Amino acid sequence: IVGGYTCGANTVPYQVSLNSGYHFCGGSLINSQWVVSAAHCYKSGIQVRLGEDNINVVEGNEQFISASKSIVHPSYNSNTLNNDIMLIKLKSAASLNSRVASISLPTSCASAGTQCLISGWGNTKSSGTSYPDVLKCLKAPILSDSSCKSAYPGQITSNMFCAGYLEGGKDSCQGDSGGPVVCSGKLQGIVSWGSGCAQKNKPGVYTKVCNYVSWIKQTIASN
Ligand SMILES: NC(=[NH2+])c1ccc2[nH]c(-c3cc(CC[NH3+])cc(-c4ccccc4)c3[O-])nc2c1
Ligand SMILES: [Ca+2]
Repeated sequence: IVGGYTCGANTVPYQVSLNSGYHFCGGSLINSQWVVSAAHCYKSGIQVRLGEDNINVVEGNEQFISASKSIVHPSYNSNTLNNDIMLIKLKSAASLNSRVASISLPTSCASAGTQCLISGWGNTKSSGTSYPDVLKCLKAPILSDSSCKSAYPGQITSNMFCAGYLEGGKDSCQGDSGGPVVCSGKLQGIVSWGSGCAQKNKPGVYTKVCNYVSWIKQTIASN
C-alpha cells in the first residue's frame, strides 16, 4: 500500500496473508473455512495466516492453517486478468472471534464515489521496494467507469472497476494482490492489477466481486 497508514493490530480481522515461506498475497476470510483471493496468486503449498498484524513476529492471535484446495475461476485469463478470483478452502475451520472474523459478500454492486478500505502488506514505495512488517490501510473511492476506461483503454472488462486517486501517491501495489476492498462492510473488490503503483492517471484495478456472488456460493456449496 503506497500513501496509506498503519491500520492498527487486528483492526481488519478478515485480512489474511497467503504464505509460502514468505508473504506473497493477501486474501479475505468469508466464512470459517473459506478465503477469497486473486487467481493470479495461485500456487501450491499455501499456508493461510489469519489474525496477523506483524507478519515477521508471532505476537499472539495468529492461526496458521494449510489450504486443502484452491479453486481458480475456470474462465480466468492470465493475459487480461479477466475473472481474477480464486477460492481457498482451509484444511480446518478457523476459530472466529473479534480478531479473526469473516467479511460479508455484497448483495448489490457499489456505485462510483463509494469510499472503501483497501489493506495489505504490499510494497509501500511507487519507485522502489519497501515491504512493511505491519498491515497498512488506505481509504479510496471507486471511480466512474468512464474514468477507468479512459485510463486503461481496451483493458477494462465488466468484471473490473478502478478505485483510487488520479493524482497519484496513494494506491495498492505488488504484495497487496488478492486482498480486500471493503465498502460499507461488504467485500466489493479484490486487489488485481495496475500500471506501476501510485502513478498519476493509472489507478488500481480490482475484481468486481458483486459479479461473482452466485459463483462463490454455488462453488462453496458443492465443495
Ligand atoms: N497499482 C496497483 N494498484 C497494483 C495492484 C496490484 C498489483 N499487483 C501487482 C503485481 C506485480 C507483480 C510484478 C510484475 N512485474 C507481480 C504480482 C504477483 C504477485 C503474486 C503472484 C503473481 C504475481 C503482482 O500482484 N502489481 C500491482 C499493482
Ligand atoms: Ca505475526
